[PDB]
Parts: sequence; C-alpha cells; structure tokens
Amino acid sequence: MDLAPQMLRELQETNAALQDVRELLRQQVKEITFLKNTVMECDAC
Amino acid sequence: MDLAPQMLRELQETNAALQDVRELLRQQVKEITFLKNTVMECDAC
Amino acid sequence: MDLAPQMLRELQETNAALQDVRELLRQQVKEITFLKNTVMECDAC
Amino acid sequence: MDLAPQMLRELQETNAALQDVRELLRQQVKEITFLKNTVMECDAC
Amino acid sequence: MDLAPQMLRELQETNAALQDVRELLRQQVKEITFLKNTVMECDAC
Ligand SMILES: CCCCCCCCCCCCCC(=O)O
Repeated sequence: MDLAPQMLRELQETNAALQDVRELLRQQVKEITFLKNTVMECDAC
Repeated sequence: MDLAPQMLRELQETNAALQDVRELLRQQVKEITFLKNTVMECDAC
Repeated sequence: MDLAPQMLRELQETNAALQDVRELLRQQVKEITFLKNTVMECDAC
Repeated sequence: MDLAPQMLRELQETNAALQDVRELLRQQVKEITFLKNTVMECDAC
Repeated sequence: MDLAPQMLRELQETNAALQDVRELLRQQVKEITFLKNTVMECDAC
C-alpha cells in the first residue's frame, strides 16, 4: 500500500539495529564493571 | 487498515529495547563515576 | 479501530526515552573526560 | 483526524536527537581511546 | 499534501544514523576491552 511496505521494512531494520546496540551495551557494562572492581582492588591505590 | 498493526508492533518492540538501553546507560554512568572517584583517591596517583 | 493515535503515542514515548538517553550520554562523556584527565595526572604513570 | 503531520514531527525530532547522540558517542570514543593509550604508556605497569 | 514520501526519508535517516551508532559502539567496546586488559597486566597493582 503505497510506501507503507517500505516504511515497515525500515522499522524492522531499526528494531534489528537496536537489538545489536542492546547486546553491545550489555557487554560494555560488564567490562566497565570489571574495570571498576579491578582498580577498586589495586594495592598501589 | 494497511500495515498499521505491523508497524505498531515494531514501534512497541523498539520502545521496549530503548527503555532497556536507557536503564543500561543509567547503570553504566554510575559505574564510570565510581571508577572515576576511585582513581581520584588512588594514593599511587 | 484506528491504530494511528496509538502509533503516535509510541513515537512520543520513543522521543521521551531517547531524550533521557541523550542526557545520560552527555553526562557520561563528562565523567569519562574527567577520568581521562585524572589518569593523565597520575604520578605513578 | 490526520495524524501524519504530528507523526512526521516526531520522526524529525527523533533524527535530531540521534544526531546529537552520534556526535556525543564520537567524542566519547576519542576520550576512551586516549585513556587506553595513556594507561598503555603508564610507568607503574 | 502527502507526507508519506518525507516520512519514509526520515525513517531511512534513522537507520543510517543508527548504523553509525552501532559501528561506533563496537569500536568503543574494543577500546574499553583493551583498557581492561592493560590494567590487568599492570604490575603496579
Ligand atoms: C527509534 C530508534 C531508537 C533510538 C536508538 C537509540 C540509540 C542509543 C545508543 C546508546 C549509545 C550508548 C553510549 C554509551 O554509553 O556507550
């Protein structure tokens, strides 16, 4: 129906891109939390 | 009418992921801030 | 019934969450820049 | 009532917010990269 | 005035910027990971 089909595909791609960003961020948070504890447990500090 | 139901669904899933990203970012800045504070008080520095 | 009003609401909710994300990120960069400068002045280094 | 005009405005606001998010992420990655290298050449390591 | 064409262009712009955000995030996670590992093999601690 006109551009509706095209718009729906764009929305689907956005949702897919979002899922990946979500996974990346969840991975980044773990690394950051790890870094935090590591420096937090540094003897020289 | 039209692909309205389909489009709405994609928007709903996107918002669900976006709300998750916001909370993830919320937690991350908190960890980063604690990491910053720890380094600021690091005697080695 | 008509789903247009509901679609508009979803879009409005997206922008609200996206705005919070922009604000958090803005703060995070500031925190990361502070962390960087602190490390640059860390004597042990 | 045609909600297309209002929907368009929301989509436009979304892109404006995304542009700010991308610009912020660009500067953030630069700060983190600089932090990485600074720790790499840190004497006490 | 039909706004569908313009709305489609907005959706495409959203996916373009999001892909940029994703590319930057995956690079950043790599930089953060490098930072994490460098701190782990840092003698000072
Ligand atoms: C309608 C599309 C939804 C908007 C997409 C949201 C993009 C947010 C990316 C978050 C960036 C994370 C930055 C960070 O803390 O490292």
